[PDB]
Amino acid sequence: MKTPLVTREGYEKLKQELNYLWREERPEVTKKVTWAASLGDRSENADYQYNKKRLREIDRRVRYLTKCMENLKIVDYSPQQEGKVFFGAWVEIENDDGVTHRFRIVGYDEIFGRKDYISIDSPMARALLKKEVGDLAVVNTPAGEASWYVNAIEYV
Repeated sequence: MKTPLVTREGYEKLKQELNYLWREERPEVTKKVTWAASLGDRSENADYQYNKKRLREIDRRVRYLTKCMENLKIVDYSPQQEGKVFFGAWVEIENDDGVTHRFRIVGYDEIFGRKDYISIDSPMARALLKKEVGDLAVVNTPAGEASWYVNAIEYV
């Protein structure tokens, strides 16, 4: 349920974050918690407490990111082996009443609505994983029963 593969692009980000976190926001957060204490009482002060949390949360991701950088795996792959869906592949799919929605498959670690918003350890990513330019893919979930048609695969 935890997958190491990560795009080259996505890698740059993870690095970027740890950078922004340790060099740019840790300074900001620690600085406020400072004044907070100088300013007064611990409980009634909401900013002393809020900032303590964001700093606990901040150093937390700092920890996670750091380890995922070393254990993550990059998938530098271009158009040569194409046709089949597997990774970093922008896929288009169809619904009978007309539901059309795009998506490229990339890892959960760093996915946001920015580059591609589908993780590989995901149902759709599983069904659609390796299927030709026009197969009939299925997906199941609690109330979710679903049929989809693979339209086009674009790797760029």
